[PDB]
Amino acid sequence: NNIRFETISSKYYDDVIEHLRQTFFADEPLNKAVNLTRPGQGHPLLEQHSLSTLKDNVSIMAISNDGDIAGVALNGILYGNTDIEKSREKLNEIQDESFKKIFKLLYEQNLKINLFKQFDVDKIFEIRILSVDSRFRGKGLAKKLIEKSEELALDRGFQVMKTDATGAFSQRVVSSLGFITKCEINYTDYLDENGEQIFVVDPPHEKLKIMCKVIN
Repeated sequence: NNIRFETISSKYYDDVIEHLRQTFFADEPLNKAVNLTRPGQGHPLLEQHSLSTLKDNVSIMAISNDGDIAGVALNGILYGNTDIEKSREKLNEIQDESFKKIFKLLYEQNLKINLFKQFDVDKIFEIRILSVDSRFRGKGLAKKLIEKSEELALDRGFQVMKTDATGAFSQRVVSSLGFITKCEINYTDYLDENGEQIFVVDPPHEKLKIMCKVIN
């Protein structure tokens, strides 16, 4: 099209969450592996998290001439001084078994690195969701969304960006933009206390990679 990129404001939150319900949530490798939701259905915890993220006012949408959401990068701000009981309490608090499996894997992997210390920063710009509507694929929008995200991050004074990339496509995009893998795990190697694979994921997804880029 003539696609436009904009920071996502509150008037677009509903439109964005609907885009996710329709195009993203059920297709995400881990969500799909544990049958977290169904196409179009959404999920209260996923949506609560996405709304909280949106309110950080650093997310980007690609929007078409007729105002359709072509794609989004939902980005959040992580602080180095955030309490370390925060996550491990919620891990205990969740009633959704499947969601808890996902939360647990991401928490565990994040324990293995400390980017705040590694790069001496008090805040990090986190790419949380990268999503492009099938109608709009092949236009390079995923990569452009991350490029615009970096532009905004730099403008807002960030020096480090981070993403916990669960899928192969987003991994390829961020790799192509200079992100480096700091931590990784193969889904086939991640087993429960009873010995079976916790996430059986569809090809081409193979690994969870925690990836980062120094931008300033």
